[PDB]
This record gives sequence, structure tokens and C-alpha cells, in this order.
Amino acid sequence: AAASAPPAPADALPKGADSFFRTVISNMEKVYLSRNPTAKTILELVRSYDGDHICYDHFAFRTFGVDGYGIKSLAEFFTDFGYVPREELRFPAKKLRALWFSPPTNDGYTGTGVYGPLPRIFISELLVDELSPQSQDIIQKYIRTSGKGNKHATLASTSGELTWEKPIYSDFQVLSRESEYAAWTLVNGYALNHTTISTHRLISDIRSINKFNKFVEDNGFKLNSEGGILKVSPDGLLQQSSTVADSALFTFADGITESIPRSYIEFAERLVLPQFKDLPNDEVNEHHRRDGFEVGNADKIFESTSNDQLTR
Ligand SMILES: O=C(O)CCCC(=O)C(=O)O
Ligand code: NI
Repeated sequence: AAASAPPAPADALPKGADSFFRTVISNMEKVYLSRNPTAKTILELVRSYDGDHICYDHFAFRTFGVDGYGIKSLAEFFTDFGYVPREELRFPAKKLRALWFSPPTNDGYTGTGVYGPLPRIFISELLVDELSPQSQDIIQKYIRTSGKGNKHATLASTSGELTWEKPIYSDFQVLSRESEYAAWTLVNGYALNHTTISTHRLISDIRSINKFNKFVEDNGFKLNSEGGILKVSPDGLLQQSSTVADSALFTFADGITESIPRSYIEFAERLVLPQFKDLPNDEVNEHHRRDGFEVGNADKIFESTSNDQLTR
């Protein structure tokens, strides 16, 4: 038989870097919770129902793929803190590309949320050069107003700031008609687009995602309907659901106040891999479960912020 070996575990961070990294993602989460009452409420409801067991499966971010404002503007922060780039996903109809990142080894975490197992990171970018000339010019205008803001995307994310000037409503309107993703990013920037609860790490009966979905719906919240409320990967091992994004009033730079999408929250179940079929269920750890993401699922979860879902 050919020589075989297990995968090399990723390096762990030194103690200061690990601590510091967690204060940063904690600040990203603070902005997110302050602007997304639905996500904040659901996280409180799960904690009360299940106990202190909430783990974050992944964080997701959106970006403009032009002039260095894209995936790389955030990825460098995470790779400075030991994250490893993984698979690239393509979304041709929506004109998006995404990369996900797996965390450094962190087996000694002592808490939950950002103090629990470190989350994967999912970062997408809009392929701006594929849009109409008019939208390319609108995006380029804001990118010019931002200067070297792209070199400090994490500062922007931790503080809840846009690096470009505040948009005028007319520009938001034009982008909304061609790319809802572009419109989302114009008004939200590098803000955390969602966190994800790892349901299989819960202890109570809502650890099953079908039970979890009914728990959310019975507390009055609406799940993303597109492609069904439960997106199931073709191998059956990655099952995902998400809320409809919250909305907020935004005063645009020309004085007009209008509704915009903020963020949402996702729930994900990763099932055991087939080679570990007969593992006793008390023996399953995260590395025994389906890792990564699935283009089919992701394509429909992007629509949690779409106007059709928000106006259902
Ligand atoms: O809406 C976004 O920005 C990311 C949607 C994709 C995703 O997070 C997943 O596949 O779980
Ligand atoms: Ni997600």
C-alpha cells in the first residue's frame, strides 16, 4: 500500500495573538448585534433554551472585487492570525467569487461564541468588471472616495464604519436594480454579514436542524424561503438555514431616508462523514463532520438579504 499520513494540523497561535484575535472578532460581533435585533434575540433564545453551548460555525463578509477592495482586503487579517485559505466557490449568475478560511488549531478554548471554537471565515467579492458600465462607474466613484481604506478593512469592520463616503439614494437605487449584493455592500461595507450557529454542538433537541428551524419559526421569526427553508448539500452532509435579514432606516447623503438591508443569522448542521459512519455518536468531533461549504446551498443563502425575501 502507498505511504499515507494524516493531515497536518494547522499551527496554533501564540497566546497573545490568540487572545487579541478574539477581542477583534468580539468587536465585529458587537456591531452586528447592535444593528440586528433578530440575530441578537435568537442568540438569547437559544442560550436560554439550550444552555451555554453556542458555537459559531462561520462568519461571512461581502466585498467589492475591484482596486484591492475584495477578498484580499480582509483575508490578510485572518491569515495574519493563522487562518488557512481553502476552496474557491464561484457564483456566475450573481457575478460573485468566494473563498473560505479554516482557523488555526485552538483546542484549549474556554468559552462560547467568539471565546469558543474559532469560526471558519467565508469571504465573497462582487466581480465588478462584469456589471454594466453605469454600475461600474458608481462603484468606482465610492472606491475613489475611500482612498486606502481597503488597507484597514478590519478596523472598518470592528467599528461599524464605511470607508467610502455615505451613499446617495439614487446610486443605491441603480445598484439595487442590477445587483442586490452590490447595494448591500454599498451601505454595509465590511460589516459582518452573518454569524452561524453550529446546531450539532447544541445539547438539547434543537441540535437537530429541523427541530431548530421549528423552534425559530415558533418564536415568530421568518426563515429564508428560497430553495426551501433547509438547504441540503448533494452529499446530504451539510444542511443550512438562515433568517430573513433585518431592515433598518438609513439616511443617505442627499437627505433621503429609506429602508436598507442589514444582516441575518444562519444555522448549520454538519453530519458525520461516511468513513466514520459507525462511530458511536458520543465519539464524533468536528473533524469527523463534513467540512467546508457547498455552491448550491450558498447560492440561495445569499438571498437572505434580497428584497424578495425581506418583503415576503
Ligand atoms: O450572504 C453571504 O454573504 C454568504 C452566503 C454564503 C454562506 O455564508 C454559506 O454558504 O453558508
Ligand atoms: Ni453562511
